[PDB]
Amino acid sequence: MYKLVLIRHGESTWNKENRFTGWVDVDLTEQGNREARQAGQLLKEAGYTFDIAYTSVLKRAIRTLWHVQDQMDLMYVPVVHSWRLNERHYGALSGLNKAETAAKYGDEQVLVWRRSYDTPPPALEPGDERAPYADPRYAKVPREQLPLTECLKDTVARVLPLWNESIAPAVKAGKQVLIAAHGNSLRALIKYLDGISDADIVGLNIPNGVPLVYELDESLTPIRHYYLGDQEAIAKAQAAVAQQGKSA
Repeated sequence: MYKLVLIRHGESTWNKENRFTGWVDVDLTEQGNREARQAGQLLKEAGYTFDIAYTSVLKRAIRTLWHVQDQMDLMYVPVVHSWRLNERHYGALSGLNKAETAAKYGDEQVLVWRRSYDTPPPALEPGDERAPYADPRYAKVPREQLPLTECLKDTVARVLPLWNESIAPAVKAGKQVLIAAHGNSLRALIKYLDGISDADIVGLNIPNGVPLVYELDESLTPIRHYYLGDQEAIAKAQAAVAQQGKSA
C-alpha cells in the first residue's frame, strides 16, 4: 500500500479577480500564501513527509510547494518542475473575467468551457503575446506539442506521460510523493486514477490549497481518497469555485 498527496495551488491573483488563467503565469495572493502555509502545517501535524515533489512550471503552483516545503522543513527535497503538470490551457479566454464572459455568451457556454471533457475554449492566434512558443520554460518542448488551447481530454493526454515515466515509478520505488499543481490538471489526473467517466468529471471541483491524499494499492489503483482539514471550510471553498455566474 502507498500514499500520494495532491494539492491545488493556493488562491492566485486571478482566482481573486475571477479571470480564466490557464498558462498565464500569475502569482499567489496573500490569502493563497496563507492557504499554502496552512496545508504544510496540516501535513506536518498529521505526520506526513515526502521524499520528492512534482509541480508545474507556473509560479503559483511552485510557490505553493515552497510554502508547504518551508512549514514542513523539507526545503532540501528533489523537485521535478514539469510543463506537463501545467494548468489546462485556456486559449483566447485566458485573462478574461469569467462573470463578464458568462454575461456575453451564456452561463451554459461558460460551463462547457470550464468543465466539459472534450470541448476546447477558442484558441489563441499563433502570434498572440500569450502563445508559448518564445517562452524559455518550453524551449525543449517541440512546437507541435505546445497548445494554443486545450480541452480536459488534451490535459489528460499531456499529464499521463509524466505519470507513466516518472511519478508511478517513484511511487513504486517507495518514494513519498507530493504533487503541487492546478485545478484542471489535477481533475485530469484524478479522472485517470479513479476511472471517472467523461460525463462524471464535469462536476469535480478542487479547492485551493487543500491536501488531497490518495491511498493506492500495489497495482496503483486507488483504495480511498480524502481531503485533510475542516470539511466545512472546504464545502464553502468548492461552493465559491462555482463562479462561472454572470454579473449585473
